[PDB]
Amino acid sequence: SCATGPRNCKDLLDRGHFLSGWHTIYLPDCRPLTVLCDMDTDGGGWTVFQRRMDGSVDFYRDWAAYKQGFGSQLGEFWLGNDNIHALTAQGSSELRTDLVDFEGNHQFAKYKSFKVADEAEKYKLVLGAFVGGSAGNSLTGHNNNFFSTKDQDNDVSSSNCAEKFQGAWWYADCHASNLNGLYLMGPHESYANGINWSAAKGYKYSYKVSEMKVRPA
Ligand SMILES: CC(=O)N[C@@H]1[C@@H](O)[C@@H](O)[C@@H](CO)O[C@@H]1O
Ligand SMILES: [Ca+2]
Repeated sequence: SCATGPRNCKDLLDRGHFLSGWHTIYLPDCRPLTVLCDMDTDGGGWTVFQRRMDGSVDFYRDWAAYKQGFGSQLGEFWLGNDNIHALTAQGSSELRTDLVDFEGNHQFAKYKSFKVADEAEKYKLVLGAFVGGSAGNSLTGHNNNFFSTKDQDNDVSSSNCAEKFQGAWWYADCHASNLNGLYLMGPHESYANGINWSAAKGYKYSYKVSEMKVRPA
């Protein structure tokens, strides 16, 4: 039940669940949700809300799709903006971004706090201090920006960044990171429309694996 159940993946780690996988947790309003726990990376206990690996799932989707979530437990997914708000409402959550290139190199970025607001505030990004990591810092530039999709433009550009750049993100004018962009498979000639993290591999290289995840601070 909600009374005795886990709130997040750290609670599950503490209860002796040591392998990564899908588990039921209870949101602050006691609604049950099935989530992916990363128990292996950097001490474990992370709740994963985005995962790319192979380009099998189309990420160029509308407001509705990003609001509710889409994809597969067996592969690539976005957990859903309503879900991500709920998960980050209580206490304080640290953010980790894990990346792998096609040459086999693993890179990461960590932030000391992370929250997204409710739909009334367009799922606005509230981001704390950059801690470090081999991937460098390409998200601070997005702090305090609304979320935008192709059919709903909340960015700070006279243009439509989500359409430019073929993704969905807390776009500014327009981005330093674009992890929901096209699965372009390494180097690409088109500018800034792939799975890009500009502080590491720049605007013309699309990563093999991307993963975004949270843990109580
Ligand atoms: C993709 C994106 O937004 N790229 C911009 C680019 O268009 C230009 O404005 C530059 C100037 O500092 O800053 C970024 O690299
Ligand atoms: Ca705009």
